[PDB]
Amino acid sequence: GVEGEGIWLALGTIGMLLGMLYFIADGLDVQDPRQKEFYVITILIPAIAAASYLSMFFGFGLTEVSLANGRVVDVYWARYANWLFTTPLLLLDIGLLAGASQRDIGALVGIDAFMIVTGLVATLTKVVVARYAFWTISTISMVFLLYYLVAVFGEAVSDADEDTRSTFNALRNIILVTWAIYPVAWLVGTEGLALTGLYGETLLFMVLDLVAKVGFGFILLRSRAIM
Ligand SMILES: *C/C=C(C)/C=C/C=C(C)/C=C/C1=C(C)CCCC1(C)C
Repeated sequence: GVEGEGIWLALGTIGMLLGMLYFIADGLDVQDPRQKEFYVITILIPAIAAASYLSMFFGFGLTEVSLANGRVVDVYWARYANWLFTTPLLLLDIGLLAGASQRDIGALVGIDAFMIVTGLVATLTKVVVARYAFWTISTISMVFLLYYLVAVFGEAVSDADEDTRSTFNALRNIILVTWAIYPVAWLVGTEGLALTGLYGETLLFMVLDLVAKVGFGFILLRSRAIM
């Protein structure tokens, strides 16, 4: 544990609200249907995240887990429900942009669900070796996620014009750079090796989420590529 983390839950919440509020204000002049499909998907992401963050702020979706070890971890489980719904949407979004087939997006969200699910079990087990084991398999599968991202979506976008290739790189980079830190944050946070407390791990996830979501969706929506 180590409380006071709710300040990150509050600022996280409102950043989502603001990002979501902005995308609406910006998607007001929108015209082509496909562009509109992008706006629903993008605005859907911090929406869900904000509801998730609001529940955590009000203390819902918290849960204590006494480890075999003896230690007890306060674990925010709403977080993993958040990720369950939100990550297949960022994948869909970048996927649509890349012009990847639903077969390919679907295969990528298939391994995303496994990653977030096994991450959830690692967070919740009492047996501490199994925490680290399910952590290992989760990040293994995140590496295949990242591989098929750069290669399957990458190959789909190679036929596309310069600006949807440059937009897709900008988004591919964000995912690579920011999704890769999530499992290290789990590791050094209280859920893993506990180098930081609950307060600093929370801070970390909050920052990562805002750029995975508002930063990401900002770049997508604001782009000559989608009109
Ligand atoms: C907006 C939320 C996002 C982009 C969440 C991304 C989540 C991950 C990249 C999760 C990674 C994890 C592992 C690779 C295993 C260790 C535990 C997890 C769930 C943190």
